[PDB]
Amino acid sequence: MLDITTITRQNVTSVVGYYSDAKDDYYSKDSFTSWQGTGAEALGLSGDVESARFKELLVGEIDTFTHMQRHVDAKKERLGYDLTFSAPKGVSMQALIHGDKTIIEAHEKAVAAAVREAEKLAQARTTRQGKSVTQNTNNLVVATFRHETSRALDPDLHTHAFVMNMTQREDGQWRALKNDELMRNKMHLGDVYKQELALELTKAGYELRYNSKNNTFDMAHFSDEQIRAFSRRSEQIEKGLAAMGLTRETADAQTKSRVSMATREKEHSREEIHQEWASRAKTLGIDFDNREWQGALEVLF
DNA sequence: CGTTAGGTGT
Ligand SMILES: [Mn+2]
Repeated sequence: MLDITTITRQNVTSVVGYYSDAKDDYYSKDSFTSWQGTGAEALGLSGDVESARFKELLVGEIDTFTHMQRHVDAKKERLGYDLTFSAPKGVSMQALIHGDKTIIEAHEKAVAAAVREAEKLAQARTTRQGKSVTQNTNNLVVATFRHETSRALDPDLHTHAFVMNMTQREDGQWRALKNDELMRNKMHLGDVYKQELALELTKAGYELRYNSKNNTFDMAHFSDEQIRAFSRRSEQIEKGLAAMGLTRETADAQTKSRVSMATREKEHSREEIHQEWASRAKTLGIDFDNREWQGALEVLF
């Protein structure tokens, strides 16, 4: 389950929360950031993501000697690509309300696996014989940010895998990515994440259910209504489209994406949110004690 | 500065 958002100088204010949104989270200190990608290795980046270096690379400052010029209108300058890997809602509820670190490890492994596959799609433009050509570079600079809450204050385990708009070419020059291949492969990269996550959840003893219509899975001990109760943003987007005389099918991803920000809302202690999750789960009659190594293995092969 | 397009909705 992957979403791709292009971060430009116009909408860069959507990143203000990469660090603050994780404070007092359940598993943020065991941390919530990591440098990934062979490109990051080349730049000597590893471990936790420091805000100083992140902001430098965001604007194209690779070092004091090298600054990229990715504009011709700087307002439309592309700074990176937010690759958001979200876990299934039921998976989030079990990991965050009941509490199972094993699910956090699976999500991080599935994200790391998905980032590695994405690297095989990195492309850049050179010039040969006066003509412009395209080459495969096989390196990306990725800073991941793991969050536990949605904009509607629901449990939503997801990681922002921020891909800088830079790739090192064969000649050593750092240049802007040719994103075409990455955009076309959104669903494939989500499948890599889903496949790894499902395999790890199965090894942990969770019964999963499969939806062949949209090629997704989730926990099998949650009803379609119990999951809906913790999916307020999806409801807000459906109500938003309904106001436009549209449904999730009649609407295009172009408009549906804008309904997310337009419906998006802008102070509550994390202690309050967590307790609210438990009580609500108790109101719905949810029993989280369901890691018992049972089920018919619906998401096996 | 176009291009992707599970709804859980980044
Ligand atoms: Mn987030």
